[PDB]
Amino acid sequence: GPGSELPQMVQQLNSPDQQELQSALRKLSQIASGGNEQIQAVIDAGALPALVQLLSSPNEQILQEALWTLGNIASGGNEQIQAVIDAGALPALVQLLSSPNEQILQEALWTLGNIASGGNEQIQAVIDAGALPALVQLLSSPNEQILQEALWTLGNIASGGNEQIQAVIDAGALPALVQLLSSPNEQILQEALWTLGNIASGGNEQIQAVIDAGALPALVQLLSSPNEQILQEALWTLGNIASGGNEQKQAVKEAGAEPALEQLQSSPNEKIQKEAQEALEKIQ
Repeated sequence: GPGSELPQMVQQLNSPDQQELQSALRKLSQIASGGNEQIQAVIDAGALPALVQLLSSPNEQILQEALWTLGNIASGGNEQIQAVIDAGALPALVQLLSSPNEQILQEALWTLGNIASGGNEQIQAVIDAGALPALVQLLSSPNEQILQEALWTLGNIASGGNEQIQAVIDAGALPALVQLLSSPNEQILQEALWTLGNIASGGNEQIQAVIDAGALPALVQLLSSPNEQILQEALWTLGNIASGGNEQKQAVKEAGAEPALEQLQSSPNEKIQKEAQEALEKIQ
């Protein structure tokens, strides 16, 4: 676009009129969706403060589009995620989790999910800003797109270190996640299994928490899914749980995993057939 495109957009973020504001937001989103180097160009131009400022907008539309812009920036490398955090976006994003506006909620979850796709300490900034209780509550949303986006944010957080895992457990996520294992929405099963498997990649007592929330029978049932991608996430999760100690192993046996796993030997998908064998030996 023109060589002077970026400074002009950044200056329009301080425009009195909504029409000019929205054009700058659409354009900055478009630039920031073209890879890390273009995101950094946007950051170096000074966009973050006016974007954060706009999270306090009275206007539904701008807030939504500002969130989307910020979301795109946070999809960059760790350095770029940290710049979003350093610009003070978190306290406002966390407040926006109590919003009853669905598009706003969806774009705030997206941004926080991206931030949580970072290093362990940007995961921890999200936790320290108080995001978890609200996030967990949204696993109960009737609106499956809010729900999908909350699960993806929790999953990213659960993919951190063991204290990240622990914080997810202490925020009360296990019962709502185990519940979502009954979901016939495949993207929700996929995200909930992935989140459970991340939590199950922790210590033994973290695995035991997953066991005690009653995950195993639904997990074993999902070994019969005709959807290969759900089959794949369930195996991976069950795989992580079987990687614990003796009583974690013992619980998976008790849950009937064995003929589900044997029955997966006859599978066409060699990745599936191998992993299946691996969890089979991997108990006892």
